[PDB]
Amino acid sequence: SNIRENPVTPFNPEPSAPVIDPTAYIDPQASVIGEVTIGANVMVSPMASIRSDEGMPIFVGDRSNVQDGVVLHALETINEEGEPIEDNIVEVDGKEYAVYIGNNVSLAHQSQVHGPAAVGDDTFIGMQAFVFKSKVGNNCVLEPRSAAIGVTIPDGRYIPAGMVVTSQAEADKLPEVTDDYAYSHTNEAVVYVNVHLAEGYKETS
Amino acid sequence: SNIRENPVTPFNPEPSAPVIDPTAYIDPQASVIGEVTIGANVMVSPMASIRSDEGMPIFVGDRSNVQDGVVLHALETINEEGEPIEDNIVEVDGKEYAVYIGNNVSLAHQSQVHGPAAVGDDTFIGMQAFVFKSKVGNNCVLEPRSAAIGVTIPDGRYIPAGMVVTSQAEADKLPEVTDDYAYSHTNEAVVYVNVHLAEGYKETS
Amino acid sequence: SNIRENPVTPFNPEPSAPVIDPTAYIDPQASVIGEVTIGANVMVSPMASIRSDEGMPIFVGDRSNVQDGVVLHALETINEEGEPIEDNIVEVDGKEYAVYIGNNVSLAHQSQVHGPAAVGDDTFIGMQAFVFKSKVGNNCVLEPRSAAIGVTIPDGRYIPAGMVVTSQAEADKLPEVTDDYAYSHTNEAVVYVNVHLAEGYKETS
Ligand SMILES: [Zn+2]
Ligand SMILES: [Zn+2]
Ligand SMILES: [Zn+2]
Repeated sequence: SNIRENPVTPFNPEPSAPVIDPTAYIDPQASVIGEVTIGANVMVSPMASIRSDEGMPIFVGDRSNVQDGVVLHALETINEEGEPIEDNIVEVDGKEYAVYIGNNVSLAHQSQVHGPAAVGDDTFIGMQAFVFKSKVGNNCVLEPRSAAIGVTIPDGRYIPAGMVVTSQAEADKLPEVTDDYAYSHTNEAVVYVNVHLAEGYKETS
Repeated sequence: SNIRENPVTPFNPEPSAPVIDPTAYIDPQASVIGEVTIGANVMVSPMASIRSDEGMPIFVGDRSNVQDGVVLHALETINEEGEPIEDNIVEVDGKEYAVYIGNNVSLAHQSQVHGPAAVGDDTFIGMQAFVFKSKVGNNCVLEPRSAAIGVTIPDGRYIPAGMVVTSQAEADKLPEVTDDYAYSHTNEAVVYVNVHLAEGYKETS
Repeated sequence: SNIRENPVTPFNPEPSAPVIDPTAYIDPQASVIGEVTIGANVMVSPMASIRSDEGMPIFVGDRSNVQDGVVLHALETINEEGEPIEDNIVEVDGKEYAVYIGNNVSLAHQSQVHGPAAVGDDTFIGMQAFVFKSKVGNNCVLEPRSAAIGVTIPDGRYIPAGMVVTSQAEADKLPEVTDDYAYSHTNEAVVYVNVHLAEGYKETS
């Protein structure tokens, strides 16, 4: 089976199985392992790997999409002695996650979000982009091949294609998404399409 | 099955199944979905995903290769109201495609070509490279980690490793492939090898 | 089966099957083909592809990990006329390999090491990083999105995130891993975790 429990290890005493909304579509060639929650109308495409086997949940909010070859994984959040590693946990609305993906988020082909990380609602994470140890705000755009490592990206900003942002001083001066910006409407279109693809693929299973 | 029809959606009234030349080899761990044409002697490796579920064909010409982890996908080419979105369609020799991959093209491991896009004959698309909203000419070389977004790359040019080309002014001044250039013979060698691998893998199936 | 022999071709007269230590865990959604040796306690994650079908061995040493979506492959090491192509072979301790991955090495999600290449013991190859025609020394760190092409990286150096190193003059001036460097202890932690995950996954198979 491609939907599986995580294994017992010294940093995971109890196996968890994924919690998947009945309206989500998980492609038979995707892999989803461990403590993962997947929301309504989510589409998970071929060759994606969502793997939560180091403690703490990976959460994927409603109407989000995880496209082909995307990887979601996270650093250990509980060490061998049962002690939570706080640096490796993100807090969102009073709850703790290893990776939090909000609602209406697009994780486009071959991107990767590696915990600890949070991605706010209505954000587009572009093809081959990378997010690690970062909080990306709502209504953001990571263009293809951009990356955010160790930073907070404020709401409504975009990172130009290929730019690797590693310092908060850079993240603070990112340009704003405006109506005339080339990717300002991209995520809404991708979400609309993927919500419809998820329902169409569900009707073939 | 790993070779599948696309689903019915408001931008796809009729499911299509892939058309695959009998001499092509599709690895059992690759995924090929929807309106896709694959030419003669093509090799499709493990973990590649070719997904044509948003309208319009993805075409992969003869003696081309789609290596491990490569993704081919495309933006919607017909909106909900049946109206073709012309910006998202490329024209090649009088026919319309979402993605056109020519003959003798190598899409090397983990690269991605996302429609609208066309890649001309005898071109090498290097490892982890990215092509989106671009036309790449014949006899080109995209070195590993290069990218072409929103541009036309003239015939016989190469993009140095890591360079992300987003403006036509840059694409126009790319260097030329000459006989002494390190990758000038790479594609011919890769095509020769992959045509032979496809036949060898076919003899094990 | 996801563990398979390579095919017969003019540059491979005899099929080889992988040699895998009984303590290694190969995920059912990984692919391992051909002349590959995998050492003790190695973890191979979903969607990884290790493909040795062009001649010469790919070796993965003990306690190493090959994470989700990683690709290992190599250029031809024997031409059609039986003649070894010496440029495409690396020598390690008196033996020849197409790709050599040492002991305690982490190949993190979506990275790629393409032969000819060697990676020394206790080295971390970061997420989405790329190594090709290079020798990476022991105790090195390739940060996420870095790349080494055509160079030798001395022992104990790191390549900052996003940096693409293509000339020996650059590789010679890379900074040194010191105790205060942010990734100085990353590999030891990742190895420890992955050795334990491999044993936990083995207990579920
Ligand atoms: Zn990880
Ligand atoms: Zn797409
Ligand atoms: Zn290769």
